[PDB]
Amino acid sequence: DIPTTENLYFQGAMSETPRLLFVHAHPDDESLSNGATIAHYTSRGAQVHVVTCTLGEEGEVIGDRWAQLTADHADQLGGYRIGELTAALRALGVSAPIYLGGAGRWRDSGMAGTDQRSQRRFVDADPRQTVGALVAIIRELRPHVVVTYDPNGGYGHPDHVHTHTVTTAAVAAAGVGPGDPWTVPKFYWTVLGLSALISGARALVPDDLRPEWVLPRADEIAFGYSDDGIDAVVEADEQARAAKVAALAAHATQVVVGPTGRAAALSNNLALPILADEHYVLAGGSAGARDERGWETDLLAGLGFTASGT
Ligand SMILES: CCCCCCCCO[C@@H]1O[C@H](CO)[C@@H](O)[C@H](O)[C@H]1O
Repeated sequence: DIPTTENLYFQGAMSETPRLLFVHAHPDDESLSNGATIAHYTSRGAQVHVVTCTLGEEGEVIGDRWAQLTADHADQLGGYRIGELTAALRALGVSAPIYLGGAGRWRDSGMAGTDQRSQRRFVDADPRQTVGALVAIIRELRPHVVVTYDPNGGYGHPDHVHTHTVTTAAVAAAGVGPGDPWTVPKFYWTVLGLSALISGARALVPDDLRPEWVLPRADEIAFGYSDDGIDAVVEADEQARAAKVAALAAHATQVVVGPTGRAAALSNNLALPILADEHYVLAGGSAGARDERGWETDLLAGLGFTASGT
């Protein structure tokens, strides 16, 4: 027996469910950057997909159990992180991971410095193949909204910068010419909202942090955006923030979530607040309604989606 269902959205006179696509470099980037936004939309019935460009084979590992999986040892961390990503996405309401070009196609490029005995690094990949692979995904899923890193790739990791480059080119090529062309309605860059981070970090209390963690300072955040530079914000509810916390917890080899779930830290022990609001810059398409801050409050703003019956 097929379970009874109801179409939740209409776009004009046709039932049409919003589709969003987030493109990230490594496993856990989706949770750290857009976890609350993804959970926000999936819980509202929107179809959300996450594309991860690499397995994150060059990552470090927290703890001793999986320490020998690192690249300088057994070099099997990428395969192990597939499970962490799968569990993280499930926590956010996303079905399964989507690896660009197939899982294992292009390797984590690393943060530069260490060995690099690899003939398949994402940053060194032929744009014809990477852009081609992403175009196929975009034409298949036909996303109303695509999200990726800004030109500086957030912190500046080589793979984040490259993800921006490939996604930008793919969005541009997707509608020119899983076969028919598709022009993406809205294209955003996920960015760090400086003012939100500041108040968020200051609001953290002793029990939210482990004794060895330290809150970041100015010279540790040179890629934040001012409220003037931000174009949109998704202010999710506590349910969505809780899903983000759960997603982060799933990336056990990369992140440590505080005892109260209000903060988390990476291997560098740099504690960051786990906030419900995530910020964006409109990179392509026309914006919907803006609030008093001059920000849209829904990535789907202006696309004409309405709840069925309204
Ligand atoms: C149990 C989950 C119920 C989800 C009901 C879907 C609510 C949809 O709500 C609609 O979403 C659109 C796009 O975000 C907005 O533009 C509309 O203003 C809003 O009413």
